[PDB]
Amino acid sequence: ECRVLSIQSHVVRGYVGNRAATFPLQVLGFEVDAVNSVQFSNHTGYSHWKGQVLNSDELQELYDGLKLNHVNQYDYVLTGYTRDKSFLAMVVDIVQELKQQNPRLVYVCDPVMGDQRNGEGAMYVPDDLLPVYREKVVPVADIITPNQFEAELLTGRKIHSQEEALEVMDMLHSMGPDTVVITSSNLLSPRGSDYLMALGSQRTRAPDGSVVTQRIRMEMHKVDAVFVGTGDLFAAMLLAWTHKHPNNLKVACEKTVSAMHHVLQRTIKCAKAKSGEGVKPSPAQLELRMVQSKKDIESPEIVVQATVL
Amino acid sequence: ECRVLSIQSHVVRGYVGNRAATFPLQVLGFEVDAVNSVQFSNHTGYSHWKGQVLNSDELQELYDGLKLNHVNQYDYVLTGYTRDKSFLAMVVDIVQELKQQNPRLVYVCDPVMGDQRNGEGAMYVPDDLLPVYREKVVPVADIITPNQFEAELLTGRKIHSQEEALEVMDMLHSMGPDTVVITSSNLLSPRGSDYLMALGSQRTRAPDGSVVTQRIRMEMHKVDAVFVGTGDLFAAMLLAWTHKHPNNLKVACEKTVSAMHHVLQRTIKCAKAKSGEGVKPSPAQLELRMVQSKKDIESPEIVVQATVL
Ligand SMILES: Nc1ncnc2c1ncn2[C@@H]1O[C@H](COP(=O)(O)OP(=O)(O)CP(=O)(O)O)[C@@H](O)[C@H]1O
Ligand SMILES: Nc1ncnc2c1ncn2[C@@H]1O[C@H](COP(=O)(O)OP(=O)(O)CP(=O)(O)O)[C@@H](O)[C@H]1O
Ligand SMILES: Cc1ncc(CO)c(CN)c1O
Ligand SMILES: Cc1ncc(CO)c(CN)c1O
Ligand SMILES: [K+]
Ligand SMILES: [K+]
Ligand SMILES: [Zn+2]
Ligand SMILES: [Zn+2]
Repeated sequence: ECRVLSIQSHVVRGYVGNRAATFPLQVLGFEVDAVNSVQFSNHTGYSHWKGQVLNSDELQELYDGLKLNHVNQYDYVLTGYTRDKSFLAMVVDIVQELKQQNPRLVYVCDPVMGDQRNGEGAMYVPDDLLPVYREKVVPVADIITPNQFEAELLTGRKIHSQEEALEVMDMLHSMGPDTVVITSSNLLSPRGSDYLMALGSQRTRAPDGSVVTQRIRMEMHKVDAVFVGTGDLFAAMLLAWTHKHPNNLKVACEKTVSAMHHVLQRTIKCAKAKSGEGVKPSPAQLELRMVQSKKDIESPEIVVQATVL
Repeated sequence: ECRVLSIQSHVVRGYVGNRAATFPLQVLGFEVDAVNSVQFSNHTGYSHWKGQVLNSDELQELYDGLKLNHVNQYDYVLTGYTRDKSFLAMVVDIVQELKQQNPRLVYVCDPVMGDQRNGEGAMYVPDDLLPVYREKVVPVADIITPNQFEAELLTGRKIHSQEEALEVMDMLHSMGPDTVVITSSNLLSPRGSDYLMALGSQRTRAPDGSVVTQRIRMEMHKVDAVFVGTGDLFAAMLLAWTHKHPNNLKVACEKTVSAMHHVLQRTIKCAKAKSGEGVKPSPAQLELRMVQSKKDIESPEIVVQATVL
């Protein structure tokens, strides 16, 4: 009984968008209904790319489809990278109707807007999207996973310290989502530039109306390469694991990251093993070795440690 | 090193076409590049259905895509149900260019045209397709899996006996494919109406230019229900297994069928378990329990026996 309505992009080759969130969620037993928001030959990181996009009407046509056949009832709804403002809107209407359809509907949303680097950040999607995510989308999500950049954008506040971070996540919680995980930061991790720091924070409702707030910090070993898709693979698995541990933003993230590691490490290798001695791996060689990593996606060898508060 | 270019239909919900051939081929480690020939909400067997189709030009646009990025090199190419004559054509041009690209390119083709029943058969695709499959498509395929009906149509000859069958398969081999498996027949199996007979035949080239021809017969236990997708799931796995046993149309089919059984039996059950005591299962309940059957798709418990000649 695990149905997910993943609305994301599809590529014929490679792993990005729905191609990066389906296989996982399936080997881990989730019945994944996937709506391809676009179908391109490969991700836009390649030199060339040809494909088509689904517009707001078309997306609609499909929703209705599932309606007419009374099968528009899901547990989780997962979304990520979108370029059309109008499209994203539609997606909200849907998630809405869909929630009245099932109270315990968890909307896992990766507010994809852009990347940063010490301040030198910038959106890679139209700016007319920031308003929707902030005003329409985020308000209804129940689990968001933004960048440092992305979280800074939504909150309109820049992060300088870890404490400021935890306070930017609180501003998020006060936006709707009871789960917020800043998948990666520029903050120097207490273990050196070699690592990558990530921050998580979950809000639970106390039996007396009070507040309970767990917080964590996982430092992952960085990998020297430009990877396309990790944003999607992460959100998927997080959704998976946070289902097994409905109340352990700590336990989940641990598994979620560990696998991310296993995948990336096997990826970079096979990738490097195809350009050995003197050449930078092409984006066509850095694609995620998903299939080859199934073994880990299911039985993740926890090789990280969540630190509370 | 297992890349497949599966050109088939996609549904948001359910398992038919590419949704029925991808998950399998992946859990069994094949890097599957999937081109969705159409994207509908659910298969056309439901009361309603809404969706869009990819035309010949659009399909082209994607091929080129993989071209410009020099990644148009696959091992296997898998196709099935197509409704557009023009579309199928395109698909041949591609498979062609693609074969010059890699000699050992195996084109696995399921010549989907229609179903039969003692003679009362009829195509469920435009008749303007029979000519292409017979003249253009089949000539280039290296592994076809037709119906009794479908094989009768291609050969233009009706099957009455088992011997006539083996002779209809020979007429196929003489069309191109060195592998032909009539996935199911009306021929009474030597074990009663309760079973389903299927026939396989592989042509190998002898080291002296002579002829070697293995032949088999597997009787599978029938299941009392109308299942959509089994045609696709079969072709996938056959492609999988006939890769491990490049020369044992016997060994392969055994595994291919066994799993088909496991899937169908678990499917019918969960399906029946949702309409218990007095109601016929809806097509919305008969969908294939794919995810739930991964365990078998990989470790198929051989519960059948291939009979040579
Ligand atoms: N070069 C790298 N080294 C280590 N981990 C990396 C990595 N690239 C990605 N990751 C992993 O991917 C996850 C999310 O990555 P990140 O926070 O960079 O994504 P993002 O939101 O910028 C996504 P994208 O840019 O791909 O859309 C983290 O768990 C992180 O460990
Ligand atoms: N009702 C049933 N009972 C037993 N096996 C069945 C079945 N329906 C399908 N199968 C299995 O599916 C495989 C192919 O089925 P079949 O020959 O009926 O397909 P087909 O080419 O008519 C496909 P479709 O009509 O679904 O496109 C066989 O291996 C067969 O065992
Ligand atoms: C088409 C497409 N989809 C999804 C992503 C990332 O989630 C990328 C890479 N920007 C992409 O090019
Ligand atoms: C859209 C679609 N694709 C594929 C198939 C069978 O391979 C069906 C069922 N006819 C279907 O409706
Ligand atoms: K993120
Ligand atoms: K068939
Ligand atoms: Zn991202
Ligand atoms: Zn068929």
